[PDB]
Amino acid sequence: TASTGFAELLKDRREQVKMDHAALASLLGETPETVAAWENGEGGELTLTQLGRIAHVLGTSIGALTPPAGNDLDDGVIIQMPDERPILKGVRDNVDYYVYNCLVRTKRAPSLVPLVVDVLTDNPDDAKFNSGHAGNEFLFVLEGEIHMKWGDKENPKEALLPTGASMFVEEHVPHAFTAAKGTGSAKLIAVNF
Amino acid sequence: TASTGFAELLKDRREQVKMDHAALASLLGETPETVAAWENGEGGELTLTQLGRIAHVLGTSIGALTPPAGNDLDDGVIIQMPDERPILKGVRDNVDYYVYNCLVRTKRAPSLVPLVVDVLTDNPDDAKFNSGHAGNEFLFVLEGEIHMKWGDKENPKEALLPTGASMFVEEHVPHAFTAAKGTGSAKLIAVNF
Amino acid sequence: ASTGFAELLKDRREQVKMDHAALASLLGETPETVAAWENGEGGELTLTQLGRIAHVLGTSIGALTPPAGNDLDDGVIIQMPDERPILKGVRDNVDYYVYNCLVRTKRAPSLVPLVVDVLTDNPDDAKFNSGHAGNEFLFVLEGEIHMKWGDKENPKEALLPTGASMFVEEHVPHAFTAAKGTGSAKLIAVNF
Amino acid sequence: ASTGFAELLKDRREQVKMDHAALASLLGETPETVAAWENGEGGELTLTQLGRIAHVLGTSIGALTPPAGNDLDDGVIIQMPDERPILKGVRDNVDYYVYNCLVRTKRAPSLVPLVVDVLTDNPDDAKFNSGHAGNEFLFVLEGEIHMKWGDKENPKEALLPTGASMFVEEHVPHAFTAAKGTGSAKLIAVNF
Ligand SMILES: C[C@H](O)CP(=O)(O)O
Ligand SMILES: C[C@H](O)CP(=O)(O)O
Ligand SMILES: C[C@H](O)CP(=O)(O)O
Ligand SMILES: C[C@H](O)CP(=O)(O)O
Ligand SMILES: [Fe+2]
Ligand SMILES: [Fe+2]
Ligand SMILES: [Fe+2]
Ligand SMILES: [Fe+2]
Repeated sequence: TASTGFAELLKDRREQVKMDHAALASLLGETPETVAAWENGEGGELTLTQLGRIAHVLGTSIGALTPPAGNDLDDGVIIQMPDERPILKGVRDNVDYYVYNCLVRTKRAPSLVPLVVDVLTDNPDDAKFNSGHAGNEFLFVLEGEIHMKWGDKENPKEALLPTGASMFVEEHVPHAFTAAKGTGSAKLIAVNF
Repeated sequence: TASTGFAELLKDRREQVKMDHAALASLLGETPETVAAWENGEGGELTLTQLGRIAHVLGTSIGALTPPAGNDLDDGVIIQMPDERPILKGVRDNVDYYVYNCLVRTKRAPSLVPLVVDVLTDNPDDAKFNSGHAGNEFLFVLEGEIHMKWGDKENPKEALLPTGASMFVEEHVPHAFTAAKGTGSAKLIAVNF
Repeated sequence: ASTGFAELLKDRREQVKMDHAALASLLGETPETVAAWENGEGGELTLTQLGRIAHVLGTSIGALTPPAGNDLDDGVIIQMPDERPILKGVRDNVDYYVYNCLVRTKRAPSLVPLVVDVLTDNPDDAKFNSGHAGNEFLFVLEGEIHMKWGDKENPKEALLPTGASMFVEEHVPHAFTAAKGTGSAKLIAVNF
Repeated sequence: ASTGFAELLKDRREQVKMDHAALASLLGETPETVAAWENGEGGELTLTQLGRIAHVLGTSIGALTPPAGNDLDDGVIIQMPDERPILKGVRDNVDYYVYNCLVRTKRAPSLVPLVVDVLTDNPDDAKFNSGHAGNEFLFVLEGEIHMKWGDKENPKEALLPTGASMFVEEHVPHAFTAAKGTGSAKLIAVNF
């Protein structure tokens, strides 16, 4: 698969840049038989570094010589039951801030990371910001009331969101969440796409 | 804005294809002063058809001569309260099938269409399929139990999903939802991205 | 254009879950008017109106208008050396280049190939541009080329003979002239 | 490569909300091993292993390896006419083309420009390829070119003189030969 895809993309690329097994090999200090081996599907044990060397000589990246993520769908769909969710308890400055209940994901859409996030803290004065992250994020308040903070960590804008509120935070925008003051905790669905 | 952006992109494009006001005008049967007018920001009343003519002569599309959607965010975010959601009641074969409660949207991410969908029907035998649609869709069961159908309308695969189940349906894949048999109705959050 | 709009408009309207009435209300129009646009009767809408329609639909005019289109003869388009447009380029008052525009296609709008005649031959009076979108491949067709790039006040430079090839990343400003006192040179420039 | 992986691996791990222990468990590795990879010590991982790591992280090997890289001198790279690679292409047992490879760059991997010597001159024995990814711009450098394209058994054709330019959409199969009995011709081919 990785090995197979590599073999195909290696040949595709070698041929688009006008090299034969010899020129490529000569260029990489390998034997034509070796390079042919790789194109036969025997490149599985090539190291990350060697793959780098190969991509270099071929004027491209490892990515362009490796296959796409692959298909994990059943006739177009994938399902996840409520009790098979992976769980990570997020700590921020030695404080148990959030609990990430990871929802369904798919190799067909790598950037889709949907989550149910338990917001453990309920003291807006102590909101712990992140530094922003790549990818846009859609949020929805599943329950309780949320105190949202965003922008500059020292002088941030704020918003109090009741159950049912929907939000969007552009990529790289730093943000932090807590339950409404004294309400203990709240919950939300977060969709990174 | 539309007028302004057009003026800028028109000049950018005219210059990349090596035309002066005259050649372009001559080519479009207009006067150099007219074409200069458009590049001055006076193209606002140009019709869709005329824009088509212009894109054609310039060997490109209207899209490439018009500005991107624009920015509607407050320092990176946009919020929607639970009671300002637009509402459309979807009818399928003269049956009130779903109720779409549209959540927050943004011109910064045009393809993001998040929704809370009330699933009105509760008779799996009468599920009304759609023919599939562009764009991938993430689903989450907010409440009740959902009876999902997908694939061929005549011989579809099925799944019974309890509250908290998350799903993904690849683009173009036809699908239909109903509440679990006899349970009356269910609800879900649907995120098209 | 009208027909493309009609189809793309309907697709986008359904995408955001809007029926004719909903869209019409937001635009101050009537549902019948929206139905007509979706029926191919939108040709007379103005650039400003289209901008408003796109805004209401949370997208761009571009997402509602059709792609450039096709102008190929089964994947191919040709251009005879005598049927090509010419543009005499002048910079700061001097015939600097002459642009002989080669084949272009609606299927790849960004492809702008050209035979450029480098008219001047004094590298000291070389006249820079200020960079441009898109990368550019160049090949010295004839004569010798004196290339300058980067900061017009602190440029990197190179003397290139016939047959030399080069790549100029987008935005990087650059300038060319024939080798000092050699009259003129020629190059093929492919912007993609 | 090792350092790029290290950074991209950490970004992706956090993205899917996985700590070192979670990732290690899924891979049957120890958290210390994962921390080392994220510390730049992943150079010895195999193609197969990387494939497994990507799978577990719901993505591709490509999303975890760094971009091609930079090889430009302030946005520009040059190639003298004498420092270019050559590949003598043979089709069905006959020297058909000679490929004189022009400048390429890691900043635009798909750009493959070339001076191609069309060696044969019998359009009847024209030898097709089977189309290829990417579009291609062509310019007749010298002599007269006889172009064929489409279905090798039911082809469209055109006789092109020096200076003619053409565009061939991706996948469209094609073949070239010098005009009947004229020995050979030459063309610049830019795949982008
Ligand atoms: C809820 C938050 O969006 C989760 P984070 O991005 O801060 O990890
Ligand atoms: C819930 C469904 O996904 C809404 P539809 O795509 O059928 O309009
Ligand atoms: C030769 C140059 O590349 C043409 P310019 O981009 O300056 O228009
Ligand atoms: C001239 C041709 O375009 C080169 P080929 O693509 O057949 O390798
Ligand atoms: Fe976040
Ligand atoms: Fe749907
Ligand atoms: Fe240029
Ligand atoms: Fe080709």
